[PDB]
Amino acid sequence: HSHGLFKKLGIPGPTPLPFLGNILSYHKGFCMFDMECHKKYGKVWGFYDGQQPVLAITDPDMIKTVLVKECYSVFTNRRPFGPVGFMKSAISIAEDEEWKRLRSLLSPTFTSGKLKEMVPIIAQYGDVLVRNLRREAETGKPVTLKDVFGAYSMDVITSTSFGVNIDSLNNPQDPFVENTKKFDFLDPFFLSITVFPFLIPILEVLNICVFPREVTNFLRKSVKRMKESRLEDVDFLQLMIDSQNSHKALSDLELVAQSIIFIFAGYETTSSVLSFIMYELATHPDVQQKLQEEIDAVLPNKAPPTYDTVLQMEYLDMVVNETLRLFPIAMRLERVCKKDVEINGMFIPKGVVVMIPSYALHRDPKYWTEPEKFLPERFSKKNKDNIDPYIYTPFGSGPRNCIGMRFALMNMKLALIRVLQNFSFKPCKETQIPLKLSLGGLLQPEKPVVLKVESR
Amino acid sequence: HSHGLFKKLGIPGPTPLPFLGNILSYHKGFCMFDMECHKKYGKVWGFYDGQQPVLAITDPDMIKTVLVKECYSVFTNRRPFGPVGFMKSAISIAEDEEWKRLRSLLSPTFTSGKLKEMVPIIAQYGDVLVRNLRREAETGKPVTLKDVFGAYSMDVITSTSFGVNIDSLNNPQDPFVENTKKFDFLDPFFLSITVFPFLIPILEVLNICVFPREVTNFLRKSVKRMKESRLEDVDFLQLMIDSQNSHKALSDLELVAQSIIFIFAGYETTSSVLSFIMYELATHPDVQQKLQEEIDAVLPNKAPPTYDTVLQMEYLDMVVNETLRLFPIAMRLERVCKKDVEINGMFIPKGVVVMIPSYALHRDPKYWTEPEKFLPERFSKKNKDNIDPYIYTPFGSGPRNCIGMRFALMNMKLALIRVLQNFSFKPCKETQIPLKLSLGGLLQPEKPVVLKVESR
Ligand code: HEM
Ligand code: HEM
Ligand SMILES: CC(C)(C)OC(=O)N[C@H](CSC[C@@H](Nc1ccccc1)C(=O)NCc1cccnc1)Cc1c[nH]c2ccccc12
Ligand SMILES: CC(C)(C)OC(=O)N[C@H](CSC[C@@H](Nc1ccccc1)C(=O)NCc1cccnc1)Cc1c[nH]c2ccccc12
Repeated sequence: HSHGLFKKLGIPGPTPLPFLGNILSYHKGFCMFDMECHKKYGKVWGFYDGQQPVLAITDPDMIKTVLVKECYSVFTNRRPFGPVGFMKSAISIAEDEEWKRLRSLLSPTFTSGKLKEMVPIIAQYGDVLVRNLRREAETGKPVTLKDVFGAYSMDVITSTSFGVNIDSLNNPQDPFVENTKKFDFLDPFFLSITVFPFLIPILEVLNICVFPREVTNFLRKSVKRMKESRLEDVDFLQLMIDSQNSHKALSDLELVAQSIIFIFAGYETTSSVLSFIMYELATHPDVQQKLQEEIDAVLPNKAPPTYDTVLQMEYLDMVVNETLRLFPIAMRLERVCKKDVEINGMFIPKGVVVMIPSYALHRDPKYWTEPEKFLPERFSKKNKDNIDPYIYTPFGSGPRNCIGMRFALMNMKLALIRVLQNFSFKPCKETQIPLKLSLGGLLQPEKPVVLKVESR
Repeated sequence: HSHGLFKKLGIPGPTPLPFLGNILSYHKGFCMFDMECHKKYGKVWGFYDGQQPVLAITDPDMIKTVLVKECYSVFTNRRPFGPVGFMKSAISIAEDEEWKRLRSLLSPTFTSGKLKEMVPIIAQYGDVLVRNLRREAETGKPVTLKDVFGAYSMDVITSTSFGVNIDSLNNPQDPFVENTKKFDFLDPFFLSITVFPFLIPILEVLNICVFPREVTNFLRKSVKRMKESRLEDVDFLQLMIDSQNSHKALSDLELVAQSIIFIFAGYETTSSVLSFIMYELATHPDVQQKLQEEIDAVLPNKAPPTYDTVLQMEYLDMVVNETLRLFPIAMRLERVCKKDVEINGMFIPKGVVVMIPSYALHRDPKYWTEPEKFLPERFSKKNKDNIDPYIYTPFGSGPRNCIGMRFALMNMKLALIRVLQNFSFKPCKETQIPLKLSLGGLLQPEKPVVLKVESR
């Protein structure tokens, strides 16, 4: 029906089947399709997620236009997603003037000023991590990183965001811990979404929420207790409540929505990435040692890390940066074109979803040498300059980039510094080498990362 | 020529003489003209500063529209002022997109976060004040407040904004001190401006600057030394340099311009107001004692004040608030209407300067009882609620309000707490009672405030 679009424009792509579009091509997962598409077709191509035209662009002047130059005018929202229900107000979801309000009202949550105030707390759980890690290191049992990293990152969220302090590895079943741990695209549901996006309004009317209709009701209330327990008697909720004291302040259920996408991401990104990094440290043993040295020449005597010294560790930075090059958990960035528009000499008509294929661009040999080896020296202050910030985009770019970037980078670095101060990480046999990525829809490993840990 | 405007609109006012407009009416100073005009004419009137129509509005729904609701759309800039030269870029001066850039790029200079970081410094000079005050208190010589307060506030600026630490009362002639101390409306010049505003372009072409063409050249350079002396080896300049590291960063001479209007205001407002307050404490002896008690029940043993406890002193707040009611150093707020527009049912045509007569409204019996007595209980948490924030406007309102409000309130409170911890202030004979305001163009006293100081 609407499949003629790129045939007209003179824009190339894979021919789309009726109804499906090009979705059968995701049997290899988004990343492989993107990569293949980049090389078969070059710098611009089109496909159809159902009847939804998606235009993939790989020019960094053009990417800059979409992510930064013309964000407010044309390319302000991401792809409609559903059913959400009361999570329509979550910032990552919200659109246009509702977004801009929330982004403003939630921006100073992550300033150098407030990020630095959170450092002492994100400390006390790095220590909890060591002790939970040493019990697995004096008992030579290979360690599922995501698990031990998960509970750590989880401990950081509840703390950085509500107060609630839990040894979540130890209290894996505390009511605040169950809820919070709780399929995403490429699975039985969202493929149907993309083929039956007309069926989304069906469920919105049904209180059916992708976020299960129960985890929400736990934290909706648990907040308005906390709300009514410190009021009256440092974290994200606190920082959000003071802000509803221009625009229109912050409504009550809008607060619970932003908390949820804060609890995710702080959990699943931070812990997912720390395992990609630790897998990389194990499989490239020289880098781990180089880092363990710098960690120690800044913080001698296994010294506890601080704000200013974490930004002082450069090899630490380069390692994180390079792990994210190889695993940009986002994979793609996306904005809905809201007007007939022409950027850098190309007509983009209304409603086209515009897509930047991060994962593919991070592995493009046209910009990276040996792009699949793990080469942390790419990010040296010698070579960091020669890197197009519109090709390397692990946090997006522009006014709709990741709001948690600074906190995310600091969360993970405070982990590694503590964790590399006391242990070293060797591979095991059941350790997956080389790591295989999930054929699914998420930048996650086929098999969880298991490594051997050793006390120093 | 253009004097028919309010005669048409059906808007009332004093009939304007040719060329002059209504300026001869300023022989009683703006405030008295505003007050008289409010009572002769009511809620809306017009006059002509030369050929410049000025519409004075006293309705707080309408004031809110002009200062907050429609700031960005219609009422975004203040009255053209000149000649300025390179001070065209100073934020208080700049217009529209240049302003909004600078206001954004200079906003997080004054956050709770950064304001709190400045508290320890604004301390060490409160102490310098005591010792400079005790030399005048063990030597019973009546004290010119503006002088001792001036050097204090001056000490705070150079410190809060560059580093340079001077005992300016002691070093009254240090090169950084002379410059920085350096007629404003109602004097031989600006009256000619308002009658010959066509002659402003004349001087702009002449490097003639109201800011003398020399003080600027001192600080322009003194900065690019400091710029090139900490780079590389907490204050306003530092906070401004890190910010040029969306929009278009911060250009180099734009930095010097914002520094100048920072050095003023931090000097002349802070010290001007502290003398209005201390004059008031002397002439109303009961309030001074009430305050000296609360200052001591928060900070016992002449304890040094801190951030959180300054916001804890409520009678301190009420006193400042009420002094500003009686002396709003601004007197008037103003915005240039940039479109034919209709707010709250009144046509305002392009180019009309829109004026809110703060001083008059703070003394309006229609909103204030005994509005001229000094009654600090007006601002009690019992009665503070019954106060239209669009009548009481010592810092303006809305997106173009005073950016230094929080710092100003905290600067002055840290002064009074220290100064009232060690001294009490009695009037003298040559002390002007009742204070007379300058017939001139500035909210300043006819005669400087002299009081008797006594050690405790
Ligand atoms: C390694 C950690 C993380 C990575 C790689 C990451 C990556 C991203 C990316 C690529 C985007 C979209 C950028 C764009 O569209 O241009 C994004 C958005 C976002 N991220 Fe993160 N993120 C991380 C962690 C976090 C954390 C800890 C938070 C904390 C709450 C957070 C909050 C958000 C939000 C709210 C958005 C939506 C931005 C918006 O739509 O306004 N992220 N993230
Ligand atoms: C008792 C102290 C002060 C009072 C009563 C005061 C009052 C005001 C008022 C009424 C305005 C205009 C508001 C409006 O147009 O709606 C203003 C503007 C401004 N004030 Fe203050 N002010 C004070 C101190 C300061 C201080 C210490 C600074 C520090 C640098 C400062 C910086 C500014 C700036 C930059 C503007 C221009 C705002 C703009 O045009 O964007 N002020 N002040
Ligand atoms: C942004 C549109 C409207 C197109 O659809 C999405 O909302 N997005 C998708 C689906 S639900 C996003 C939500 N997830 C979440 C999942 C379970 C429980 C609670 C929340 C979210 O905001 N998590 C924050 C986050 C995650 C990763 C990195 N940083 C921040 C997922 C998504 C993939 N990458 C993103 C980048 C930004 C925003 C969303 C996503
Ligand atoms: C705002 C327009 C463009 C209409 O003309 C002015 O720029 N304004 C007038 C004249 S020069 C403003 C400048 N003074 C200054 C004087 C000598 C040396 C350096 C700077 C300024 O910005 N000082 C900051 C300030 C002063 C008082 C309270 N807070 C902040 C003066 C003026 C009276 N009340 C204001 C309120 C806001 C901005 C300016 C003024």
